[PDB]
Formats: sequence, structure tokens, C-alpha cells
Amino acid sequence: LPFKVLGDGSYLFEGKTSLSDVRHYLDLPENAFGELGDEVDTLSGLFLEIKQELPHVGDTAVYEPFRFQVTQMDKRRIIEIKIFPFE
Repeated sequence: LPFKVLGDGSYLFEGKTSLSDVRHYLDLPENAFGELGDEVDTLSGLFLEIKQELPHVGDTAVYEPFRFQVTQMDKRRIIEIKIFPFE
């Protein structure tokens, strides 16, 4: 599985996970990531589409009701994103 379920209600996903697969694993409606999400294929792509800059570890992005944080990178790529708990 491309994700971890954390005890605090948050999730850790591989950055390359498709938005399709994020919606699948988190039981989200089709429009969860909206028009912006329709422009990209992956969770790290959504982060880049929101922030429009090269990423660093520790960066955050919001697409309500979601909040994302880059928790790990290799030398050039986002490899893990935290999705905070959401209502």
C-alpha cells in the first residue's frame, strides 16, 4: 500500500501516488481536489500545482479541507507527503 494510517488521524503517502489512488484509499469523492487537481496526476503534482515553486522538506500547502506537508525528499523529488486529519 502506498500509505500509512497514523494514530493521530493523519496519513503518509508516497509522493508519486496518483490522485485517483489517494481518492480510492481515503474514500474521497471525485471532486475532492477540484479543478486544480484535474490539471495533474499525482499527489506531489498537486503540491507543485498549489505552490508553484521547487519544493523543500517542511513545505506545506492547503486545498481545503486538506493540508499537505512534504515530509521526505530524495535529492530532487518529493517522496512522502503527510495529509493531515480532515473532516
